[PDB]
Amino acid sequence: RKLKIGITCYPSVGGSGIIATELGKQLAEKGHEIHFITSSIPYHPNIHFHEVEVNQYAVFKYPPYDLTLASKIAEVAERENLDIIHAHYALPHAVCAYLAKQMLKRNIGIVTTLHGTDITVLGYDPSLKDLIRFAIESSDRVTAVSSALAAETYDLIKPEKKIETIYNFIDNTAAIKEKHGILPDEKVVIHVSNFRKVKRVQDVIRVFRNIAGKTKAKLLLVGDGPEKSTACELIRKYGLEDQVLMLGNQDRVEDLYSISDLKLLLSEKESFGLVLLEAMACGVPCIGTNIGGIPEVIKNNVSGFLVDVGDVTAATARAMSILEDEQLSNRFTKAAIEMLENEFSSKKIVSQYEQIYADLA
Amino acid sequence: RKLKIGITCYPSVGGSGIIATELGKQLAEKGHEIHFITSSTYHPNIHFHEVEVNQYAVFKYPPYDLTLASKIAEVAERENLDIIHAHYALPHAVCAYLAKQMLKRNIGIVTTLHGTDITVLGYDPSLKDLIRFAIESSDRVTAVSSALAAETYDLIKPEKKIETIYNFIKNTAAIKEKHGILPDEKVVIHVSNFRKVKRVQDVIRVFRNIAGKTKAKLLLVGDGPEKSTACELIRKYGLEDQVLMLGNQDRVEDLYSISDLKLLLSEKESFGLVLLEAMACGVPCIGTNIGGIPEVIKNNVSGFLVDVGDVTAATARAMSILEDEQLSNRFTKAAIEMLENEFSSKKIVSQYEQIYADLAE
Ligand SMILES: CC(=O)N[C@H]1[C@@H](O[C@@H](CC(=O)O)C(=O)O)O[C@H](CO)[C@@H](O)[C@@H]1O
Ligand SMILES: CC(=O)N[C@H]1[C@@H](O[C@@H](CC(=O)O)C(=O)O)O[C@H](CO)[C@@H](O)[C@@H]1O
Ligand SMILES: O=c1ccn([C@@H]2O[C@H](COP(=O)(O)O)[C@@H](O)[C@H]2O)c(=O)[nH]1
Repeated sequence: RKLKIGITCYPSVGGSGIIATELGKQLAEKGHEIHFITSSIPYHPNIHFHEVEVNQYAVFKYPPYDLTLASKIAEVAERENLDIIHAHYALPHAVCAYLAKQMLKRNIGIVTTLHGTDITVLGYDPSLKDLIRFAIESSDRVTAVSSALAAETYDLIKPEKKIETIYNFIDNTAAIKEKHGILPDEKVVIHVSNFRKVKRVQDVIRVFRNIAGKTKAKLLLVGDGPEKSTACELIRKYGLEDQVLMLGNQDRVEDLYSISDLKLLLSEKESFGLVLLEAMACGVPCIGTNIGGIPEVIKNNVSGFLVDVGDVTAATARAMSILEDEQLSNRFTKAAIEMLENEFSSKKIVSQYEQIYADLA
Repeated sequence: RKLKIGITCYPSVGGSGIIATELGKQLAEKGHEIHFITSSTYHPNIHFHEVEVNQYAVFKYPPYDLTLASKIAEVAERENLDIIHAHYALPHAVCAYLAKQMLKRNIGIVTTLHGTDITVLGYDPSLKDLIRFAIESSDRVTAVSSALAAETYDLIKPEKKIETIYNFIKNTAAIKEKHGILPDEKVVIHVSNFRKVKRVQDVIRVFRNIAGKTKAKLLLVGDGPEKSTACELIRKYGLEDQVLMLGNQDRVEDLYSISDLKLLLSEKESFGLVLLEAMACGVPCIGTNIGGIPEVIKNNVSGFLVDVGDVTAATARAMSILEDEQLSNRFTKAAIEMLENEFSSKKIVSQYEQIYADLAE
């Protein structure tokens, strides 16, 4: 049964944005009518974009994006007769969905997906606890991208609400290596992140120093963010400028995972770690920290390795085990691919979102 | 029975900011407990609570509406507020509504319209339903004039009673000396925010005719976007030496005290708080025949009213006042008795108190 589904999110912060957009693309492919309600964007015929323009109107001291977004949700809900609004993030989107629902004369189902950013915000301003709780409680169905995010939510927010785990999902290496001046005999390590402190790039670099000081190696650092200059400085301090490619942000990140032999994600906080799936899909074995959602993706000594937060020497050892032992590497990669094709497959995950919409319609 | 009353507003935009803070000052004196909740000597029963809006790398816009709602809820619960009194439908009534859906308690929401919601709506017609929802989700709604009540009903159509409750309110040789005004100059004053709706260009033209018929100074008091337009027009008519651009001011009372005539020739004006100030200081007023201005000025009794844009009639009215001391003192006397009756703080504060009393129990 074809539904009309509104989706309200920030179209791209890194991981979440990609997930919401991708999810909309896959529902479109299944014949559903999808209506993104977002800030202006720069596609399938069943996907439509509605833009929220915020103005100050010379009355408002701060631009009222929340209220403007609520308004626009309600307007679209009504004109297009939406069955669902799917909000990504409790704040602001789930509260806006709620406001839009109270404006509408019609009932409409609200689904909210927590990606982790409500926990982050709560760390900056714990007084938002009640508002986040309300937003969760006022949704019809609430999902989280990991069981560990869900548990953390229950712990800090304590809502009277079942939070269901629905995981994230994902959609010529000689030439690419050549483009990037990587030689046939260099081992390629990759790290993709938004360079925030919680990512601990400094740990990624200390591990890579250890690596490149044993075998011959190149590090691909992909992304941009606040701790970039901390990264460079540390690259220069250790003398690794020839051996590291600061690629900034990238498109064609699949090209970069395709040429890599090892993926490091050594975060102190991580609700899921979408970058792990992408590397797994490209047959790149992973080491991650044993926090947050990471151990729901990497199964230790089965699909990759897990290490303690900050444990550089343990991650080095794991890293070499993998870089030398082609047999270990291949068994990891193959175990990872099996996860992709079952638990993390877009077909299974899009159907779990879809079952929620049908429940509510 | 003393009550605990939260007040959410922008604490000194201009008129509304003055009203909301004086109202709280006056309720404090009668022994109510007043909690201002805003983005920021005083009576001991007045308390201030500040909201801090931050993005935290998560939000694209700082969510002031959501943070404000969250702070109202928090103060409401901690202090057992009986009442939240919001000034402006947007954002404050909606923030108060949100705070009230968050509270385990019931709380009375009082919303006062000042006319900004009409301004917002002219700029963005799609916010109609939101403004309507904000009005209908308040428990009681007031408006600063019957003209605003009526225009609100005609433009927004809320199913909600809007009650009219009005706004409420020496060594001149030294002052005139200080501003270089000589003893034989007539002084005309205009106090506004220099928005386009104030028609400062009509005030200046009228002044221009006056100044060609008698020795005159014009005090233009305040700041805003059309200030530079005003300046230019002054230059064009050659009046630089006859006009004082005082910019924003405190002790506006000093300036009224040296003035013989006040012009308010707006094309939109819900109430016109500046008329009451000028009346209290013994200055006769000419206003346009719109919005609330006629609820304040009685034509030929306590000032004159003219049509919007009618420079000829304003000039002729201005000359009749500046030439006839008898007329002027009759206007000024009559104006002052209106102030003691219709626009007294004792009367208006008690009207607000009665609303609060109806809502608490
Ligand atoms: C810090 C954190 O929890 N980040 C999660 C979070 O990342 C955020 C961005 C961020 O907060 O760094 C996002 O992409 O919206 O959600 C991702 C997608 O669901 C997860 O894969 C990330 O692990
Ligand atoms: C243009 C307009 O309607 N202004 C009203 C409005 O003024 C606004 C400022 C403005 O938008 O001009 C305010 O001060 O909040 O509210 C005042 C207080 O009730 C009224 O005296 C003004 O007449
Ligand atoms: O330069 C970059 C940095 C990050 N990403 C993408 O941002 C997302 C980060 O998700 P997560 O690891 O925060 O969950 C991934 O899809 C990743 O490929 C890029 O496309 N280019």
